Amino acid sequence: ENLYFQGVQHTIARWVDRLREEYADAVAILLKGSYARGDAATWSDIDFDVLVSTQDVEDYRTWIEPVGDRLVHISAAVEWVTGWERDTVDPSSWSYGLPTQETTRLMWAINDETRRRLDRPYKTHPAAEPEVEDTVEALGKIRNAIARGDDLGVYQSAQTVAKLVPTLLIPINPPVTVSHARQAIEAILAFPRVPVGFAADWLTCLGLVEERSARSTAAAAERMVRGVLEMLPTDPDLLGEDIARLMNAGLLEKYVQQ
Amino acid sequence: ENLYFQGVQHTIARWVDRLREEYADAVAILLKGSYARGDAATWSDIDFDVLVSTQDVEDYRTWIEPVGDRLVHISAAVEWVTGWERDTVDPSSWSYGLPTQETTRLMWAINDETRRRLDRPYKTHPAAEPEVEDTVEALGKIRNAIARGDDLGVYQSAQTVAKLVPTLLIPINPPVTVSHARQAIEAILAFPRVPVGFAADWLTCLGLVEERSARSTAAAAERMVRGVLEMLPTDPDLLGEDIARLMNAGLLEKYVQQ
Repeated sequence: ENLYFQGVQHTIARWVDRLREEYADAVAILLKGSYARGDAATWSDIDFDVLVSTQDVEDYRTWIEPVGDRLVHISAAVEWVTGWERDTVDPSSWSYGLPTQETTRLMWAINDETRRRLDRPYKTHPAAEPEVEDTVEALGKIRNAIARGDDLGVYQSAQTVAKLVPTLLIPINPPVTVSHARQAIEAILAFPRVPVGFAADWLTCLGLVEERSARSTAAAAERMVRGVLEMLPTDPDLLGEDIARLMNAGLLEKYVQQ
Repeated sequence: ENLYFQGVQHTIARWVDRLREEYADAVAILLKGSYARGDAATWSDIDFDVLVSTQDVEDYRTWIEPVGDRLVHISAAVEWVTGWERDTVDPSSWSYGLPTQETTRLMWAINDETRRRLDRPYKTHPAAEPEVEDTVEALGKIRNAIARGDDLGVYQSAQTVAKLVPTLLIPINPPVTVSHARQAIEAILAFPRVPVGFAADWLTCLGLVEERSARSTAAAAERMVRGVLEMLPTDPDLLGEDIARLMNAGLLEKYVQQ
């Protein structure tokens, strides 16, 4: 409803001043999340970052505030400005390893130098590093769980495989970044260079499907892992020295197939 | 098979001495995971922590080694001893937030003082803090996804709810005993103080089930979140000051129910 969303827009404007007046050490206030992206819906939160000059500060504030006859959830992450700026070097936790553009809309800054540095459309994060070993380890756990008839073990370790395989596909696919978790699913399903079965198998292993069995899930995991390992260049800086050597020696393949 | 597992036992002993030779700065070597617990199976890896006296070493080694007519996957996490000891203060990433007893079997140490300090049956890790706000946010995302007919969005955000709920239940349940990820599932399913429908609903939301729909998943998430929230004590030390105040004011309930 237009009145609700106009109301939220007004709440956002009011909150900028409220945050300034509460945090004397604030140097910048940025809108984040759904309302920063322009894709919010009824239950979306209003998210702010409040960057302060006070070192090693890290608090999380929550409000629940009336907008007409509704209540909206407001969150503010209060953080040392420098620590906030530095986390651009760390991969996001929510993108299945994909590099991200964490949407930022600067609402207020204390001075010209700060405002210039922080008036950007997003903060970037790099891709997570490939985890070949942990992928293979998880496939072994799936095999063990099948052998002992432990369906939950198969489902759980298949989720591990599904969380790690995108780290392996990222380097061999065209570059893609995402701004939120739901889009990470879209981007990964869209990868053009993937092993046989991938799109369907990835959802099966991640446990984002209507129906599956332990047998069908293990088979999906097998296809993904066997498939992706065949598609990687033997680059020791990308995959690890031991891993690249084991691949060239034919040992990784022999281990998987024995 | 007996012959294989006997061979693995001999391999483990041999490898500890190989690692001692390779890492002249080693002070302790510990066996981890399934072979340390004594519950290994065919595809289990031999996992070592190699603790060294050199600061800021952090390497991950992999070997694939013959044991009779099979190949076994061996791993070694090579880490500064002090860094490894210190991480007992950090929650585990693999336990859905539950405190852990990370199994360790000391296979060698450089002197008796190091043995006295490090020869323990496990290294503990504390529970992750309750995340009330993020749980509510995820439920909101489920609602938004239902509203737009995005089944994958429902399944994805229901996983978020499921990953966060055990953190809420920890403080109202007796302490749990968890040494590996599969046992974390067993412990959570066994929590005595839980809302109606919990064990089934938790598996449904995590995705670890044979059959579900967007409708049934959302209904499970609603039951679980509403159920857990009404069981939480409104303790600011536990949940955070704002969250406790909002719950006491009835605002969180009003928000969820509106």
